[PDB]
Amino acid sequence: GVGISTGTFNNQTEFKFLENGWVEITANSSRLVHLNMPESENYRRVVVNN
Amino acid sequence: GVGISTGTFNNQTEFKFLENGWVEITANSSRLVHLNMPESENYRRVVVNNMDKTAVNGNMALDDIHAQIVTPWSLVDANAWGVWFNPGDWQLIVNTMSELHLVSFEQEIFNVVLKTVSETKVYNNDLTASLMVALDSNNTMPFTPAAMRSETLGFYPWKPTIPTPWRYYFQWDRTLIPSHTGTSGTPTNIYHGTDPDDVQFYTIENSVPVHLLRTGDEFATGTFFFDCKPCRLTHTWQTNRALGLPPFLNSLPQSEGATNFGDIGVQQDKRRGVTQMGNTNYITEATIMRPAEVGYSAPYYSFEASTQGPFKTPIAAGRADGNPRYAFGRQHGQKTTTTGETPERFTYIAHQDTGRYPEGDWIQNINFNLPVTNDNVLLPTDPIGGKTGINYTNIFNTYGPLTALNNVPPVYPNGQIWDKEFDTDLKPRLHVNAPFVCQNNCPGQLFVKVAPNLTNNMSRIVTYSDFWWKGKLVFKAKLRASHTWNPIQQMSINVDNQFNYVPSNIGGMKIVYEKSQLAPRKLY
Amino acid sequence: GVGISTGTFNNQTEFKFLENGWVEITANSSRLVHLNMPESENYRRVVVNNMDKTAVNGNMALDDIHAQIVTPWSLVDANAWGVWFNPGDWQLIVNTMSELHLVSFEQEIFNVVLKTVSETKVYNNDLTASLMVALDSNNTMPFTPAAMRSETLGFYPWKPTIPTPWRYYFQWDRTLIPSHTGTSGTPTNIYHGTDPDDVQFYTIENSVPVHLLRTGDEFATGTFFFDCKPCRLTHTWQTNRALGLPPFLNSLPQSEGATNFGDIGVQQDKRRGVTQMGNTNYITEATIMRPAEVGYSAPYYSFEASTQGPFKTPIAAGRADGNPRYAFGRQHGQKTTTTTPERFTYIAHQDTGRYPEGDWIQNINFNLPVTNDNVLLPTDPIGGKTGINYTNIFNTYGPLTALNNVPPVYPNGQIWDKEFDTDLKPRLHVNAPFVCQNNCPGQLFVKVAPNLTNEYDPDASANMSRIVTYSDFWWKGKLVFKAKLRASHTWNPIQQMSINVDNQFNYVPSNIGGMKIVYEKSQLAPRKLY
Repeated sequence: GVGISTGTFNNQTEFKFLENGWVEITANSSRLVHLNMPESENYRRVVVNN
Repeated sequence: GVGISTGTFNNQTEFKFLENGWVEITANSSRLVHLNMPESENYRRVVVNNMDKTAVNGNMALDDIHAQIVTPWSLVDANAWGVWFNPGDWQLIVNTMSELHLVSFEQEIFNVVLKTVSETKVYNNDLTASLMVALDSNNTMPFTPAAMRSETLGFYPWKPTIPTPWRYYFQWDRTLIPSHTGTSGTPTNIYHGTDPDDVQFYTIENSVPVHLLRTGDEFATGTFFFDCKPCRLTHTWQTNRALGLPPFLNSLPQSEGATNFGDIGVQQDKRRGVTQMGNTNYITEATIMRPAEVGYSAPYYSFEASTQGPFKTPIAAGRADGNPRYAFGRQHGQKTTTTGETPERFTYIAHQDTGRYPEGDWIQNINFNLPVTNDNVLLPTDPIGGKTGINYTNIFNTYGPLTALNNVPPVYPNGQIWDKEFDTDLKPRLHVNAPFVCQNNCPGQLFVKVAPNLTNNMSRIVTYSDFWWKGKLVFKAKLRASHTWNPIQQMSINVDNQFNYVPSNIGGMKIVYEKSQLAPRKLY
Repeated sequence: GVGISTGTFNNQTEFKFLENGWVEITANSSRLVHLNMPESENYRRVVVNNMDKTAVNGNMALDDIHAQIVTPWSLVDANAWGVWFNPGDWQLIVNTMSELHLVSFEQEIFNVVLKTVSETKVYNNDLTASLMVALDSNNTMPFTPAAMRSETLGFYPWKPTIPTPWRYYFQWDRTLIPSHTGTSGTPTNIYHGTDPDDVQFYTIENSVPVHLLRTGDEFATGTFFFDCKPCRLTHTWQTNRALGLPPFLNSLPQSEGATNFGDIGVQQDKRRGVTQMGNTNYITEATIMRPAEVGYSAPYYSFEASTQGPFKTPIAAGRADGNPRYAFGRQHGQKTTTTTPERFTYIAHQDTGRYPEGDWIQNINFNLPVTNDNVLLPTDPIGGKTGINYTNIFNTYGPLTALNNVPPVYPNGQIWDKEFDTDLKPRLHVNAPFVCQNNCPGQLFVKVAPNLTNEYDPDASANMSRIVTYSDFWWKGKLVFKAKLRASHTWNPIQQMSINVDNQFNYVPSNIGGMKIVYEKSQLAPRKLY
């Protein structure tokens, strides 16, 4: 619903050590992404000519 | 069979990884050991004396009187870091691992060679005579770690080495009434002989096992297992000033720069918090209570006559004083092609902040007026006992129930690895000699001597022996995890120290010293 | 029995026939090896700098400036063709086999004996001290093939041999700005030093386990198993001109004779075919499309510089440039009873070469009797320098190039080589017919142990006092090949290698016991490209 959160922020890096000298690097990353509405809703075809 | 060989020359540190991020480090090390026959085949109690040197009033510290029993046996001692690890291997331990354990240890001797000299000079083998070897398995003999005298086994695999001729202490008593230079009279500085109640001597024949090796035999020690607690390869920076919650800053800086400091808004006498200062309302970061104490002050460099004899008081941590002051020779890291006889020296200035800075300490009286007047405060500038050169920090001691100390850091390549706990009832909290200390027991020394080569001191054929030593010291260590945003300090080759880790054009080599506890640790 | 051999000497070549024309060739080989104790017991970081010879203007190519770690160890390297085959078996192989697989390989050491000298010189045995032997099974150590320097084991089975004193390069940095004789001043020519990031000092003791052999015991290797692609003992002759269907002749010759050439009937602009030239109507053998390109032009005698100084660009093929020149000694095929190296240059049948004096480029317009301004010939000075034409700076390597792997060279040619541990790997190596796909066999390192005197102490700055000592041991190896027998598809005979009147005296020994092994071609028979 509106008031129930739907995930967990996480940015840990976890180093799990396996046998025979291998390391599984679990790189997590999380960002708050801000997004404005588009400038114009139409697909445009624009030529740059300097 | 005499001809067939008896072992394999190995020197590989081998890394085997395990579950949960542990690494089993198997340090194989092995050398050629050379040994000439003893000067005489009998023990000899000896008393050494430098009465002429310490006779001059002022030379307290040069007192070198002692008594020892020169012994035909020679000591093979591998208890030093440089014996087992090369510099790159040491980098791979210190940079990557976080804590270290001792696991197991064995020694074998193999490919025994015995040689005889005849007058030019001619060298001939001798299969009739034999090499004598004895392992104190039960820790009967006194423990004599050769690292403290820089006489352990050679650190370079490709150079042969010799064992130290064994010696151990004989009971002695003496006294000095120390006095400064220019004292009006000679001090009482007389030797007192020996107390017969505490004399000991260690015979071998029917009491201790001994083995005889001809060319073809192999002496193999069993696999000892240690019981030591982990040595930690990280250092703590947090002094008592850097514990607990800092104050909340009401006036934070703006516009950047070095001079734009922060400010605590609330005045000093209006502060909130807790202080162990019953009659003072000022809660400052000096006066604010902390959970405990780290490190401790202790005296240094002054003595007075009493019953205990001469001694050199050890201190657990340092800011020079407290830091160790290693000196050592060509076999143990000095440039092998150097001439002369001066040893190379360094001072291990450890990364720990648990030391003390005496120049900043002070005492002030109980009433605590803030702009303290001269009579009400004791400084290091004050003479104590009238002598200008001594101040109140020289005699001070803040050891109490609240102190917290780290163990001694490991020192590569000259540092001792393990040592034995004392037999007393109240054991010492830590040892300055080595990082690991054996609780119950850890192996007595392996002794070696050449048998008498008599006519088929007592007459003997000029005889000397060479033999390949091998050992395997197993460690268990935990790989580190990155907790901070920022990187840590790591050992690295650079342009300044490039040539320290590579042979010269005429074959010279050296092993410079490297810090052990590089990474920081969260204390509290 | 200590005095009775721990193993048997062998050099006999065993041929065994499998189904479908396969054959297994076991080249058994054994050599007596003489080994003197090292001049020094320590590793030495030696730097060579022939500034005296290089500093003169125009001697840029004579740059020997380098650094290397001189070790107290020595290397037993059997990686050369002459070590394993005599001229008879190589002759039979190259005359009867079409393909050659490198299959397996093993070594062992046997009949080790260790001697010492006393003082006239009196030689004594010492059964108590040890020879030091190590095999780098994991290929930890740098791969240093001795065939390049001609320091492999001797090819003659009956003479003694010595192993090469082993060394490896150590990183240096150097600049040498080129100059010509008559340059206005001294160019920049200095030795920078070494960089800290690239320092690598290996040691045998720390890397590989060292076996301490004595008389009455042995070291033997588990047999290595190769997986290399087959070398081919047949050359391909067809350049691009001889690829595809020829044109049809409307006028076949009416009578036999050298001067009675045939003639194409159709005018060159009116023929039929496919040409890769959009604006040209002439269909000619030079202009007609072919499936791909055979061989490639590359800049010849071009020297390129990097951190470690200038070096020559290798070329995969040749026509005098490109073809390899060897210089070898008495152990490796020089006439033994002679008292400079002996030399040859392998003018192989592989073809895929180029003839630089025949190349040209002309303008895209293709005015057919091409004027001077519209063609650049090999006679034109590039950069005003009359000796350097365009082919010196010309590269035609492209997606359409097709090349053949290098020939084997008997007796001095290397057999195998180590694949580079770079991400992108070369298509071929120009110094071995086989390249190990993941690992080569380990290098066998040998050393006489320190035979000390009673005077030794470590604190002395002087070198340790050692008794004069050497050792003598016999090496053995067993190399297994696999090969395909050829077939007579072609009517006419092929150029088989055989003894003739001129070359007959090279095989037999001289009256004073001297011998030689002459160089022998490998890819004799021809082969289709298409």
